[PDB]
Amino acid sequence: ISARDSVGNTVLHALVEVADNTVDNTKFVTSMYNEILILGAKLHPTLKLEEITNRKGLTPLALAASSGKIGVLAYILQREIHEPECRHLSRKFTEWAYGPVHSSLYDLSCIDTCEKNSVLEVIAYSSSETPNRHDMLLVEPLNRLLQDKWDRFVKRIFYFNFFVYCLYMIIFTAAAYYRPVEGLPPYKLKNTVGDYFRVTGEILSVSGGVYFFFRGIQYFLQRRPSLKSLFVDSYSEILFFVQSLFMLVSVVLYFSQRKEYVASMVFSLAMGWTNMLYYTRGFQQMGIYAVMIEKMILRDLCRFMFVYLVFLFGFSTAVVTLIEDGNSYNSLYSTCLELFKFTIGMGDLEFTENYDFKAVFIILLLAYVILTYILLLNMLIALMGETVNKIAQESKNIWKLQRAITILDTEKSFLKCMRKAFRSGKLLQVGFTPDGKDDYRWCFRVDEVNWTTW
Amino acid sequence: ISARDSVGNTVLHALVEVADNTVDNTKFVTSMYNEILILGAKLHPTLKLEEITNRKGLTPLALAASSGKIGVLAYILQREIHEPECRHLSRKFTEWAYGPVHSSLYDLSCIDTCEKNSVLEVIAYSSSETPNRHDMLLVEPLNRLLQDKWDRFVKRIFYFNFFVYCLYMIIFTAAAYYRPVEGLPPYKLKNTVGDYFRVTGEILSVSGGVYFFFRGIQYFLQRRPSLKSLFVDSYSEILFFVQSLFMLVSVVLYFSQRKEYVASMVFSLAMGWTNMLYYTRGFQQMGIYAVMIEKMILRDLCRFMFVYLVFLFGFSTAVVTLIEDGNSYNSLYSTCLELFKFTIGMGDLEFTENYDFKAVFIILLLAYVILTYILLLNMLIALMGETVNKIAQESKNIWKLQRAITILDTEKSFLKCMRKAFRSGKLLQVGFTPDGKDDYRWCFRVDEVNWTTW
Amino acid sequence: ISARDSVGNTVLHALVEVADNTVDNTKFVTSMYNEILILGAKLHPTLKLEEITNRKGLTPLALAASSGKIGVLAYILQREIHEPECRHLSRKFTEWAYGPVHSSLYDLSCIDTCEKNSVLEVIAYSSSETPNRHDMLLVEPLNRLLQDKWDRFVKRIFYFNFFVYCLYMIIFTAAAYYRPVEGLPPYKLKNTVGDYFRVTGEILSVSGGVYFFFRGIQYFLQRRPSLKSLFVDSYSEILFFVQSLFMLVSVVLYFSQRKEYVASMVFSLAMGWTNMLYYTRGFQQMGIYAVMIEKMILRDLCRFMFVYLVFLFGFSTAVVTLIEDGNSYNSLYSTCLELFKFTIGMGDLEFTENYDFKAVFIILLLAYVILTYILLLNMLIALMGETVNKIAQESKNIWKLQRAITILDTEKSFLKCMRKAFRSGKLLQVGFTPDGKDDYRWCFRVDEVNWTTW
Amino acid sequence: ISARDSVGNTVLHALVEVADNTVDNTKFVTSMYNEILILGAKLHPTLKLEEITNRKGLTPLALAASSGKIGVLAYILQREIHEPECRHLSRKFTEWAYGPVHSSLYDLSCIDTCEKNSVLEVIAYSSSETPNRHDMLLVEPLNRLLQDKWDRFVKRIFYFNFFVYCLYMIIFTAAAYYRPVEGLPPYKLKNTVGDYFRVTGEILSVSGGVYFFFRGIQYFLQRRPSLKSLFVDSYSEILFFVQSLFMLVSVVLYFSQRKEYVASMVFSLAMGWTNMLYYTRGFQQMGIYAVMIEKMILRDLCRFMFVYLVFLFGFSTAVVTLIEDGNSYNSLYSTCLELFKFTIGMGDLEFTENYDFKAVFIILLLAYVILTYILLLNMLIALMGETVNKIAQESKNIWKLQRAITILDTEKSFLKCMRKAFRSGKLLQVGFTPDGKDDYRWCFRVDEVNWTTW
Repeated sequence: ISARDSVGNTVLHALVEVADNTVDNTKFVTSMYNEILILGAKLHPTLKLEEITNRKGLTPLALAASSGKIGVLAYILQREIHEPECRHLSRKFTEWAYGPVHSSLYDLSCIDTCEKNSVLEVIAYSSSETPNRHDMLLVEPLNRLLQDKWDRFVKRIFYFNFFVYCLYMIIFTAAAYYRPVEGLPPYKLKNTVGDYFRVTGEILSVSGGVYFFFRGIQYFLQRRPSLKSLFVDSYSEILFFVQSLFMLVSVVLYFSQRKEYVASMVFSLAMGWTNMLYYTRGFQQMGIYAVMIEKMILRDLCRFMFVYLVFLFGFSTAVVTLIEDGNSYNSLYSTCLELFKFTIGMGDLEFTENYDFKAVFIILLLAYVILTYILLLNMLIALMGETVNKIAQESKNIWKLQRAITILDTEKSFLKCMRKAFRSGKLLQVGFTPDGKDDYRWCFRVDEVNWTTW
Repeated sequence: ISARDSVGNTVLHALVEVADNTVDNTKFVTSMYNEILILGAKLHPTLKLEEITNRKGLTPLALAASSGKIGVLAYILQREIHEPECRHLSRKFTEWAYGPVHSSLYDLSCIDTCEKNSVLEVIAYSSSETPNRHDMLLVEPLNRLLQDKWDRFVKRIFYFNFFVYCLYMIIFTAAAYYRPVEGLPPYKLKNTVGDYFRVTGEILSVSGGVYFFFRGIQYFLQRRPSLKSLFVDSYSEILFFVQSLFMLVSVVLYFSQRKEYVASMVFSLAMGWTNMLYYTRGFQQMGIYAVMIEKMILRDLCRFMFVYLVFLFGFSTAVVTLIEDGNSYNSLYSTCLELFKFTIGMGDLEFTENYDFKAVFIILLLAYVILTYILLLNMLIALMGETVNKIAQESKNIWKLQRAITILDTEKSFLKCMRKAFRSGKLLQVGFTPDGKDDYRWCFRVDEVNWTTW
Repeated sequence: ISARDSVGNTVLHALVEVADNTVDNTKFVTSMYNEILILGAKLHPTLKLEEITNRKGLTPLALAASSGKIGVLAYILQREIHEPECRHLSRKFTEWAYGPVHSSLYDLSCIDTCEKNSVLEVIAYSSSETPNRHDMLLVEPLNRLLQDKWDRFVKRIFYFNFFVYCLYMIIFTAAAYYRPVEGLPPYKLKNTVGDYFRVTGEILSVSGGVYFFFRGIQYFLQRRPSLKSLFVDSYSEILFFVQSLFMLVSVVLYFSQRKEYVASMVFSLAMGWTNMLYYTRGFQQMGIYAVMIEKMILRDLCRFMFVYLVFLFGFSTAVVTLIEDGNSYNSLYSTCLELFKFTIGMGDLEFTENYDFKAVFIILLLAYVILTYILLLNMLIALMGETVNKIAQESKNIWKLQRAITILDTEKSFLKCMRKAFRSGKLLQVGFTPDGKDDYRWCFRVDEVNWTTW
Repeated sequence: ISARDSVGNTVLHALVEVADNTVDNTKFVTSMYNEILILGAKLHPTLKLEEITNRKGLTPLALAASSGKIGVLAYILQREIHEPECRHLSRKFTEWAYGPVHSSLYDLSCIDTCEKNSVLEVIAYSSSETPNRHDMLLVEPLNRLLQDKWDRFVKRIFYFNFFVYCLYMIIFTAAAYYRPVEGLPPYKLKNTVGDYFRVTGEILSVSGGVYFFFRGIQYFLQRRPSLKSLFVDSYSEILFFVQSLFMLVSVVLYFSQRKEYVASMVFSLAMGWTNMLYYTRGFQQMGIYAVMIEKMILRDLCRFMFVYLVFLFGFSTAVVTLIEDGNSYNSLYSTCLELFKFTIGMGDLEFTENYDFKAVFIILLLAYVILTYILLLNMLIALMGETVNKIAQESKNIWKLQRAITILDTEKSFLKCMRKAFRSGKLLQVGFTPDGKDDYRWCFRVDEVNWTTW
């Protein structure tokens, strides 16, 4: 029963690799897993079948979590076995019942603190290849465990980080606003107190930038994201890293006596403020709003802007060719800009007279207006409405993932401050092992009231 | 059966405190209440079990109404007991039936005029802690009772108050429009007739302001609203009070020879006109429209404006920093205003040339335009659509609450004019008490036709 | 069985007055009507029970049609009685069946040509008091009968009228465009050919105007609409009449040597062109579009414009009061206009500097912008979306009514050209009356294929 | 059983002509077809009943495909007959089953390569008279066959054509941008290298134009589209042809020494760029987007623009008539343009003062603004939203059709390069004909896993 194949998969691992998350498949695989587990316990009480690992080091539970098999994962996490001969195999227990009320216990053996591959760590840190990682956290124990971790200690840390980032952005804004304008950099210091404050702000800004640089580096090293996972998943890390890059380039140009550094700085500044939006994930409504913003950017703007740019460039080339210029609108950039103005409600239908045929010019402009302003923009609004109607629940699930990742990252960072002081659940005696010893587990109690059962 | 616990709750009070408004819980609690009531009546006909009150003075009916237990409340209000031995316990009666037609009577023992805690008074005057106070008024007797009170006498009073407020606002507008401009206040009177009219208008405006001041004071004293209930529920009272405050401050500044009083006055003026919207609750369609307006303000604008202000401030700081100024757009206020203009369709992409790098400026502006004008605003429209699709019935229920509160407040104010002349239902003989005396109750007849029963 | 009450209602009339269009009520009343009819036919074959009329002259069928009882009407129109003893009472017949195919006949006794109160005439010419007159025409015979009348002869007449109105509007436009400008009216004629054409156009325009005047008069006389039905139902008749009134007033002023006549004329002109939209009811898609336009105007614009005008007037009064003027924006009309400009995307936030406090002015303007431009307009778009989602089928039904009214009016007008040449259905022998004579009826054949029955 | 009627239809053809795609009709016709086929095979094994063709040359399968009978077509393509006596009549086979897995084979006898009327060719090349040609391709074999053809060889060809068209458009743009401006055409050549490049670009542009001209010609000849099918179906072919026409006219005018050629050229240029959108059908998301664009143009813009133009012309005539002009706004074109500006957010409410009555002018303008800007445009947005909600699946199906047509056209064009090298499926032995010989067919294998059957 403990035999391993070439890859190291055991019968349990094989069942897990089989499942495709179909209802019939899920029921059949769960039944087969339960039967095999019970039979093995009857045959070999001493041996542990779930502890066995494949060549990759993944247990059946971790394998199901990594592979996206929500049905098998849900079955395992909530497994209950009422057989007196083998109750140790179950993960879910009823501590007591006061009639309508009931108190249950969950195991957390490798949900939270498992040394190598914790299930939570595995789900949050996935690469999106899995079909459904958003719905995985919805199972009963994980959701409540994460919320407990959030309400206990991570919320205050997140709020502190948000406050610090706000301060940093304010310092950067003030320092950039009062930059010197006379001469070339670097600028000589003065005994003026305001100059000392300005220099202090500059130094703090640079320090924050290099800090974000190194944090992005360590994220890349630690998470070893794939190229796709780099493009599709880690948007915030990339944005913060790019902001830091702009700052560092600004420093380089500043000490290289070039004046272009301002450019870099301003971009960084702008992006910084936008990146404040990252902190909307500590709040449910605003986090869901920001998820919606992300989805709209990815889908609707991308499509609309492809088409709009095609049309704009075509009509701009036509208009510029028509123009003779015999002021100076005979430029592609100027004409593209003048036609873009129609989109923000500031279009002049008479922005030049340097042409030989007025009807052609007018016709082209009105075709452009009808195609972009009256059709494409309102069409975009419609599509946004459809998408909003569609992504009500996916946005909440993605927000829950984002918060979970935040929780895990914070909990890792503050190992030194508290390695195991903030540990979830409590150590409780559950029963007796068939060997006769006590059974002590790190359980997570839940209270549930059922009127129907009585 | 009449025994009381430490808090004073009786078995009925305990059942009421138990209910959570679940279907199974509701059915079980209603059955238990009916069984206990019948058994008690059989055991102790003389004693009254519902009259007993807890330490707080709340009866089971008032307790259910206050706590938001719609199921128990609905059961009690429409209780019918066909047992010949105990029919007095029922609240709903059939006066007669002409075949398809039937005439029923409701009791109104403490629905309307109950001295201490009337159920209507209790529901309307709630603090929103209850899960569902909007659906409570939907029960059969209360809805029809409120509509009868509205159609009988309160509608004319509401219309009169609306007319008077319109006149007041017109007087205030005319008086403010023709204010003196030469010198400092106070302004010396003249024998000109127009000046007498102006002074008359000023005095009437001040009187209205102080009246609203005192009305807000008495509302606060009487309703003793909690801090939350002050923030979340009493928007109109706050708005009228603030308008009065602006007027009073204007008077103070006017007699203090300061010229700033105009500022205060205009704000009051503006708010006054907006507060006219409060009178859309006498009309169903417009009241529901105004409820929708409230909800949109609370949710969609708040979220949108958070995000929009973040983006605007960031890009404004970036643009201002880029600007050198070597007119005078090198100000944060001016740049924020110029960028806000893009939002109302009046943005100039060439509002300054005092910069060293044009590409940076152009890129920043177009990023701002794409992020706010093309994404956020249309996104907002989409979200408004979703919300509208969602709040069709909640808005009607909230309007019904607003009208109910108006009815109760009016009915209280005009006690002197008619303490009990306008009382709902009529005194009718229903049957005979088990003691053999007549049973006289203030009943509210209803007519209902049922073809199925025959 | 033929006895009449004080109002003249017979048992059938009484049943009809009973029905409330509930499913149980409908089934029970239909069953009772059928039983009473069969029993009466058995008792008194010679007498006719449906022919009997109440004091008002309305038969049970016409009474049901007028009162809005769709269930009873549908039962009567499609009544089939397979009893050999009494088959004459049925209105629907099967001429033959070729297996899957079947051919049915409908009676049309008083659906189309009934002298006093034809059912079609009665439904189309209703006053909207009936709960559902839109769904009435959906019954099987009436829909197909109306479509036959449309496809046979009325479509060409409608197209001809549309062409003539287009010509009239073109003549009016051309004549008004080339009006004289030198002096006061009336203008002396000239031998110039263009002047003769201009005068011809003027005369034709006046003739069309007086024609529409008299047509509106005769409509009012004939239809005797109630005050409500005048306000709520006959929009097109009112609009055409008002256009004619403007034209006639223009003539009066023109021969009264006043120059103001132009004003009147232009209004008429404008309304004329808009009234061309009336001819979108000959086409399904455009007719439904125009119905939607009507509904939006009635509901969404009305509500929005109430609120918007309140806000605009309030903020305009505030701004005007703030202004000192020590150009000349110190007018209520100018300020209201400048603030309305914000709504069409042309608002200037710096349209005056004649004030003492800039912060107050700016704050007021931005409050106005946020309340009207960012909330109310987008809110309106959302509400329009909800309404569109709601009125998909009602618009089609209302279009069908509009077309039906057009058909009836046309068919009445052209009695002289063809009194009975264009009559629907054909005279066919159906069977034998119990007296033994032939049964000849004006039937309307239909073909229907049913695979299930076989 | 093989007897033919006057038109040549056999009993199978008659059944096919009978079907109306109703569920009961579909089941009954499929059962009758199967019974007749089995009985005929039992009676006449040697004869082939499906091979028989009507006078038009269409077999029952091709007849069903052409006529739009999706039910019969689906039955035939997936027919399975497990009777040992006659298994040859079936089209769908199970090669093997490994438990949960199964491998099926489809016949492709005349789905792909049938000489005269291939089913795929027939469905793609339809004239839209059929009720549902979009859903036809959804059947199991055709969808997978088309996707295989796409993934195998046509995708690269499509990408190559897209690249070539992009290059052509770039060459045309560059050549047109640098056109000579001094004198009249034709322009004398110069030894300047840039002039040689310009001439090369001109020649290549003309060659592309004449190529598209001839391709449109051959399409018209080959497909022999009907007048309707020309108006309703072949939009892209028409657009490319019109672009070529503009180019050719430009050449004609250029060598005719006329200067107007530029006009033609620019139009062609513009349309060229827009026609790049045709290549969005190689990508699913963008193809569906472009289908939505098409539908919106056809429905919503058409209706909106009818109504909007009516209103604009009416109010423009009114305003122009009011104007006296005693600059020069007394023109219909200028006034129509100024009023259209209100639509793109650039309307001036004070664009002239040459009138005698200001109130009339203001009233007309505000009526126009309210009717077009506040009602019609937002109404349009709402309608777009409804349409988007409605056409989610139809757009995907139409995209699949467009891609299928592209596949077929490409596969026809490259017959010379590979007549039968790229043929779908493979030749496999299926069984034995009743004559005892082998049965070899061009089958298309599919793999399907079913857990329920086991």
